[PDB]
Amino acid sequence: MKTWPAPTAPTPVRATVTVPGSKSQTNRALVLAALAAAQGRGASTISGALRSRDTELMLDALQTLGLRVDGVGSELTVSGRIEPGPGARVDCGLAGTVLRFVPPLAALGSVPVTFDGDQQARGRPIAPLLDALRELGVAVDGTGLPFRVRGNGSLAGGTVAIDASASSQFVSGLLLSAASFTDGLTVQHTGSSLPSAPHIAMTAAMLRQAGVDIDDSTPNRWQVRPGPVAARRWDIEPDLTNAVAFLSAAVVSGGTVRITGWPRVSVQPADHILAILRQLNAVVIHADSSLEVRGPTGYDGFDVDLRAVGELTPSVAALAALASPGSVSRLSGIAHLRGHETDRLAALSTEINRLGGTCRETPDGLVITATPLRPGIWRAYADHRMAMAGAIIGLRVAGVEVDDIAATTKTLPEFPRLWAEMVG
Ligand SMILES: C[C@](O[C@@H]1CC(C(=O)O)=C[C@@H](OP(=O)(O)O)[C@H]1O)(OP(=O)(O)O)C(=O)O
Repeated sequence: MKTWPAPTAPTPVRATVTVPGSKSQTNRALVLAALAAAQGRGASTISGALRSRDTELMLDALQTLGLRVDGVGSELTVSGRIEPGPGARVDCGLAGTVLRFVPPLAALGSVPVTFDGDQQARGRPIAPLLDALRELGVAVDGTGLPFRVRGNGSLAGGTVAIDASASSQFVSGLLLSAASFTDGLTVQHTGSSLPSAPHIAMTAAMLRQAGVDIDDSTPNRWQVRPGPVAARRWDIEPDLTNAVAFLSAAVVSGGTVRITGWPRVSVQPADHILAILRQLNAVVIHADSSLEVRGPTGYDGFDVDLRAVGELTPSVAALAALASPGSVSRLSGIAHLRGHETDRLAALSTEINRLGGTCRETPDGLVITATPLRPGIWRAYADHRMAMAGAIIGLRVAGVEVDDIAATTKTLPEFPRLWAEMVG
């Protein structure tokens, strides 16, 4: 595979960028649309849907269970029922949302369904949620990929305790299907350190938009009542995590970058995102339904807690590496990143140090000292965000090439084109 040269920016970047739909919201809409259909309420449409490897693994996942998902561009329609055929086998790829959101759904079928995924996916947390499904009535063969959900046409539900410190999607995947369990579901997260609060909140907000009743008034506890899932039309927002990679270009170059269609009120963590950018003295303005960020002429080291927004770590580490010479930056709250797509703290540390930088893994994060970097080969580890972080570095360091820019297809197949167009 040839490498991808990251274009430099010897002058301030100036651009207007459109990023496609949110991955998290798209895959939640598809699951909720499948439950509505399976319950007999009809077809649903998702407008502004992201088309990417992660959402294609989700819809093929639904098609393996018996549903029908149509559409050619960003408009997808879900219909049919759950009714897996003999030998049914879901390919999870490296998509955590499929690995975590679809086995509960599968418990509604009365046929066996295998789950499998990439070799790299078998190293990601899954056992605690499989135990929970067992405690709820479901026969499950195996405690990791590949495993089998031998459903019985329905699922009693009830109450269940789970340690979700490793991934918030253990809660989301349980909450998304709870409305079709006989008794509904009460879920209790045991212990502490529950990462990615905004994504559990995303699930709760979208469940309510589908008319489901969920009680989240007590931290670490969720109660969902059994009831209908509504057939409705979903409108998908731009992906704000991917927008941060383009915004990062304004920040490091002293430039200006605008994002079209930025939601004024979102189901995503927009508030956390804009604060972080302003921590570095970027000027952030809302204008034209677009968000404009103006980078500072320079910035120093920063301390930032990423517990609620861990998927920002690859782009924010790159920003930290490009701060003024000798700046020290500390990224915290992200031990669970040791189990993402790749172990993101080990990988970021390796690739920054390869470029002559200074990044040290900590028990919950990274400490990074800005130092002159040199050319090299930035490795992606099959991870869309490692790849974009390589692109951010390259804006300010000649000679950087990402080995596998096609890794970006997980959530942004058109990144190379969009990125060229911005820097141009
Ligand atoms: C990691 C990633 O994104 C995640 C998306 C997700 C969700 O429910 O939609 C919740 C979080 O997971 P966790 O609590 O396990 O950190 C996010 O970090 O992708 P993934 O769906 O393959 O796990 C990503 O975009 O980087």
